[PDB]
Amino acid sequence: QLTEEQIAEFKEAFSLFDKDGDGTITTKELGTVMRSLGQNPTEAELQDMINEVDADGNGTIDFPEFLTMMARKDTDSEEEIREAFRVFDKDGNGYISAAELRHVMTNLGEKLTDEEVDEMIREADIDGDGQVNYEEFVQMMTAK
Ligand SMILES: CC[C@]1(O)C[C@@H]2CN(CCc3c([nH]c4ccccc34)[C@@](C(=O)OC)(c3cc4c(cc3OC)N(C)[C@@H]3[C@]45CCN4CC=C[C@@](CC)(C[C@@]36OC(=O)N(CCCl)C6=O)[C@H]45)C2)C1
Ligand SMILES: [Ca+2]
Ligand SMILES: [Ca+2]
Ligand SMILES: [Ca+2]
Ligand SMILES: [Ca+2]
Repeated sequence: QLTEEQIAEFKEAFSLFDKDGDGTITTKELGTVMRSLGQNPTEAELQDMINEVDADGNGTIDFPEFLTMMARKDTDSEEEIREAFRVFDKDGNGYISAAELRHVMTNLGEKLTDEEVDEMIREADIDGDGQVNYEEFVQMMTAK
């Protein structure tokens, strides 16, 4: 079984995509999340993304399909991660600061405590400057 904290983290993640809270993720919803991350997918591209994990074949992503999508770098290519790094690196100085990380996560719909932002940074920060450079960001986004 999961812990409830695990389930909660999964629900939070899902909630970021399922904006209207009807329990499914549409191409519309997937598209607004991808765009928020600096991408510009086509309707057809979004539908393909959904198709890959659409096990019940209803055209949208439900919770369990979302979990499988989560567990599975075609998406998360270099283009996509550079675009995402840009979103996070708000002043364009080449480093994601704690302030920038927190801000952006909040913008995306995630609400992080100071401890969580701290930990996120610390677990990503290889060279110990308290900031996340591009290569660190890559590892952080493709972790697990
Ligand atoms: C390079 C472009 C990119 O879109 C960038 C992200 C990942 N991916 C694929 C999309 C994605 C994100 N979240 C998902 C959940 C399920 C399926 C796909 C996704 C995606 C997103 O947009 O969230 C809505 C994402 C995923 C992760 C993320 C941040 C993040 O952006 C907000 N982390 C800090 C990780 C993580 C990335 C690494 N990891 C693999 C396994 C689990 C988690 C998923 C919950 C754990 C993570 O760690 C963590 O503490 N949290 C919560 C605090 Cl934020 C996380 O979300 C994800 C967007 C590539
Ligand atoms: Ca929905
Ligand atoms: Ca489905
Ligand atoms: Ca910066
Ligand atoms: Ca660093």
